[PDB]
Amino acid sequence: SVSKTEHAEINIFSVASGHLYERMLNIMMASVMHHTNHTVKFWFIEQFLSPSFKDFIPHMAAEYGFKYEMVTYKWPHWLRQQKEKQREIWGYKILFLDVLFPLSLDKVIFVDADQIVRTDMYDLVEHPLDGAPYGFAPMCDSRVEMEGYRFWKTGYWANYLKGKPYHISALYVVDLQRFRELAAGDRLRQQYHALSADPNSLANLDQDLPNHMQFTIPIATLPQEWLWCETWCSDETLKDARTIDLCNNPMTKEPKLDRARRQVPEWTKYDEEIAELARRVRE
Ligand SMILES: *[C@@H]1O[C@H](CO)[C@@H](O[C@@H]2O[C@H](CO)[C@@H](O[C@@H]3O[C@H](CO)[C@@H](O)[C@H](O)[C@@H]3O)[C@H](O)[C@H]2NC(C)=O)[C@H](O)[C@H]1NC(C)=O
Ligand SMILES: O=c1ccn([C@@H]2O[C@H](COP(=O)(O)OP(=O)(O)O[C@H]3O[C@H](CO)[C@@H](O)[C@H](O)[C@H]3O)[C@@H](O)[C@H]2O)c(=O)[nH]1
Ligand SMILES: Oc1ccc(CN2CCOCC2)c2cccnc12
Ligand SMILES: [Ca+2]
Repeated sequence: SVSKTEHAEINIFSVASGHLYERMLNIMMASVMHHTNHTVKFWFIEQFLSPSFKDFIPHMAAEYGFKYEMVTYKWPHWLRQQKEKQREIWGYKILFLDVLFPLSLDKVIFVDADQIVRTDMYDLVEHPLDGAPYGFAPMCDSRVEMEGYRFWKTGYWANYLKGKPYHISALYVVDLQRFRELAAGDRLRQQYHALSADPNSLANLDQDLPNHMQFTIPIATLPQEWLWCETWCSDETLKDARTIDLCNNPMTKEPKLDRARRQVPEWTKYDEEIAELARRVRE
């Protein structure tokens, strides 16, 4: 149990760029802590964060009882860069899983900055991966009225997948030991570097890459309840949702904070609690 003592029982990493995504990142962290008594450590992709966020994180850590660490990893010069900040951030989620964390960490979970956690994240740590270096929840099929927007159900993806699930990259558990054993980081970087020579390829960089590689870098398909997003998932399955992603709805184009307040009743509770912690530190 070197990993649990040197780090924590639950290790979550996330990426956030912008005050809005940093405001949601604090909410995500509070939601994790309200649903677990296991030790938690949050790991942040440091260079995207504002100076205010990095100043506030020790206050969140002391109030909620978690450890944290800033990871500053530099994009290798050989590896095809991303001009768009959104795509650069996606690259940080999926391309460096073997080099961002210390070798003494055996497991890490990516949880999106805009997520609301309603479960003990140690259940994901304990989830059997059957030898897969990582596990992702599938994209919901349950909201039948959104079938026209499920690009992965027809065209190039339906032919490529051969019936395999097209997984959502909002949440994923990485068994770092197995990822290292399989050199999945080196292989993901190489396939990304070859694929990205075509600027039309990997439209959803962080999502398309592990879905493309799932025949050779296995994905343990997580239970559907691990990731619920209103765009693709039915209202009836929300009560089972372990975590919620505020994923974009191509039909309604509803703003981010509106989706948060409308779908998640405890969202303002976390937002106000974190704002109350900020006014308590300020005075
Ligand atoms: C984190 O740890 C706390 C403290 O152990 C957990 O709270 C405890 O949860 C149990 C299970 O619900 C409670 O026991 C039961 O409580 C009900 C309601 O009073 C009572 O009718 C039953 O007879 C039984 O005693 C326990 O009271 C409660 N303790 C406190 C201080 O709230 C909490 O559930 C843990 N959270 C996680 C995510 O593990
Ligand atoms: O830190 C961030 C993240 C996103 N955005 C912007 O927000 C917009 C929409 O992105 P986002 O809110 O991330 O969309 P989601 O639908 O929530 O993203 C889903 O789909 C992405 C891949 O397409 C995955 O990376 C996510 O985990 C998954 O939730 C874009 O302009 C992003 O550049 C930011 O400004 N800052
Ligand atoms: O490795 C791949 C990369 C990109 C795409 C297409 N993208 C552009 C439109 O949105 C979906 C993702 C693929 C489609 C099918 C199979 N493999 C793919
Ligand atoms: Ca999201």
